[PDB]
Formats: sequence, C-alpha cells, structure tokens
Amino acid sequence: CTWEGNKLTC
Repeated sequence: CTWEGNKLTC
C-alpha cells in the first residue's frame, strides 16, 4: 500500500 497524490492505493 502506497500514496497517490493524497489518496492511499494498494
């Protein structure tokens, strides 16, 4: 799980 702009994406 990592960050995308300011959302969490897994």
